[PDB]
Amino acid sequence: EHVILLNAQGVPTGTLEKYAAHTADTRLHLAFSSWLFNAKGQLLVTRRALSKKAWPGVWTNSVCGHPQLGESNEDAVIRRCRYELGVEITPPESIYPDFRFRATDPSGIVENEVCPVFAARTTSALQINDDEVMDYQWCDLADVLHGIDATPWAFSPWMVMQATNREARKRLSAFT
Amino acid sequence: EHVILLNAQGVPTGTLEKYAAHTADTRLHLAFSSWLFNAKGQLLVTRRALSKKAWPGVWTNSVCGHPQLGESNEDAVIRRCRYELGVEITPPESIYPDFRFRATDPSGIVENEVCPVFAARTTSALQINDDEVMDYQWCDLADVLHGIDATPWAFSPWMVMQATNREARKRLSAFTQLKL
Ligand SMILES: C[C@@H](CO)CCOP(=O)(O)OP(=O)(O)O
Ligand SMILES: C[C@H](CO)CCOP(=O)(O)OP(=O)(O)O
Ligand SMILES: [Mg+2]
Ligand SMILES: [Mg+2]
Ligand SMILES: [Mn+2]
Ligand SMILES: [Mn+2]
Repeated sequence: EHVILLNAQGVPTGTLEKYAAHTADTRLHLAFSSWLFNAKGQLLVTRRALSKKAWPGVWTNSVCGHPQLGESNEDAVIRRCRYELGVEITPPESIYPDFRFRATDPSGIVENEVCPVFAARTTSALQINDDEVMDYQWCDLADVLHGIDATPWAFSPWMVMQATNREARKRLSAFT
Repeated sequence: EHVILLNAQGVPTGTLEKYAAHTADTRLHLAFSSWLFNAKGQLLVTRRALSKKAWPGVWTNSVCGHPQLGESNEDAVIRRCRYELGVEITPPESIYPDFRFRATDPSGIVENEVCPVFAARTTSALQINDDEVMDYQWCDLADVLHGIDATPWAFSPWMVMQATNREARKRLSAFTQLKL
């Protein structure tokens, strides 16, 4: 498994092993972020396993990942939903297509990503992969947004950035 | 290091090495929890280190610990503030002396404690201890209380429980006053 390095423009220029790619000096690459809601309109929020290299133990939006060469964003989402959460989903829909960010985690591990954001509805029950998720909570978007507005530090930095993007917030608010 | 074992009532019966005491079947023991405010009245929120046996990587209030043999709870508070956060404090105030809590953490570790709660002001800069604390933030109490209300599952259960105790909460609020 790998990540896709991107030049100043979003042009793929090569790849790196996924583990070896996230360091104190992580280089720009391709990723995705996805927010999942069940049939009742609840948002799935997850807590990253303690073994994740970047932001271990941190509360975040439902599923995040790294598309592989030749893979569409939507397929990557479906893939990681299955892999991390054993869940089937409806076709992922665009909510923040130009999201990009760089941040540093408490141990100094950096993420540096072009990271289009999506949303989808689950169509099956979760089956948790504890190598990836250590905890999770089905909740009302509205409460999650309040939490994010009041104590952003309690959540991953990119979760906060996405939720406080005016357009992306409107679009998520329509999934409930 | 040890914990002080308490019987079915909060009466001490002996001691037990710290690590070995905290398992999936933790016996009742003495502990403390403290809420620290800077001069400006901001609350110090901290994140437990990933190496903590119980609730690693979790956001919680300022500092918690285990008094040792012959130690006042207040002394214990002063000591862990120094050890965990390197910080000097004013005399800790008792804000919830009867707090008691039992709970299992995300991997099955149990805390079962008599845990009086205190509040105090910091009087020095921080020197965070990375083997204890992996991250922190200085916050306005109102915000913290609003996040706890909106998403309580994102913080330690004992922070939520203490924060929603009416008397405790009013003490916390009193410490938000700016003090030179
Ligand atoms: C209320 C309990 C835990 O919730 C107090 C325990 O404090 P800890 O920090 O977990 O213990 P210690 O500081 O002694 O390692
Ligand atoms: C974190 C960037 C954007 O948020 C995407 C990567 O999310 P990860 O969960 O770290 O991806 P992976 O599951 O492949 O480890
Ligand atoms: Mg992921
Ligand atoms: Mg402690
Ligand atoms: Mn990445
Ligand atoms: Mn204990």
